[PDB]
Amino acid sequence: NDYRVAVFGAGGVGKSSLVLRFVKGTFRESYIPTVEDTYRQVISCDKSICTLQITDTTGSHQFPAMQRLSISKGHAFILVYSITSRQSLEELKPIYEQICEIKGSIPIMLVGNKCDESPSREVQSSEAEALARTWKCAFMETSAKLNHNVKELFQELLNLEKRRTVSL
Ligand SMILES: Nc1nc2c(ncn2[C@@H]2O[C@H](COP(=O)(O)OP(=O)(O)O)[C@@H](O)[C@H]2O)c(=O)[nH]1
Ligand SMILES: [Mg+2]
Repeated sequence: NDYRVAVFGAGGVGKSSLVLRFVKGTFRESYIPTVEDTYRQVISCDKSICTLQITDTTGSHQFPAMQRLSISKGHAFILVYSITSRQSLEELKPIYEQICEIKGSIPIMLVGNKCDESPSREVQSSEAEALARTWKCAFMETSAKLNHNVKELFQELLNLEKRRTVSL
């Protein structure tokens, strides 16, 4: 019916911004906290058309049940951190663990956002690449602000899907 992608990460890393750049083409400098939003986009699925549903989650820890349900229903996951915050990278570890616990063949992308702020970088790409290796997932850096690697993010994620032929 649909192909479901969920986006996780700490508050302020750019989850909403990556999703909005991809789906709507827009960017805002203002921070607007999210509870849980979803967006649909028409994509190709096998020799037919379906929707991609993207779930933009919260970085609040106050909704653990909601977060577990979002993991359960997702087909593919994007784990976002900010290259300017080592703490935001560390905060993805428990999320990765919950995906493994609940899912027990799953596209997963580790994404270092805000790569336009390389001068204030705290997480070197080499370190995030090492983590992605241990997690056996893909890695890339993005900038929602610059529209750097935003289309590529979703293209690469759907290309990792081998249980279904999904593309943009
Ligand atoms: N410099 C820069 N700022 C960004 C980027 N992506 C998001 N932001 C900003 O970071 C703040 C949090 O973005 P938001 O999308 O709401 O993050 P979320 O809390 O993870 O959903 C906002 O002020 C955005 O303008 C980016 O790629 N570069
Ligand atoms: Mg948000």
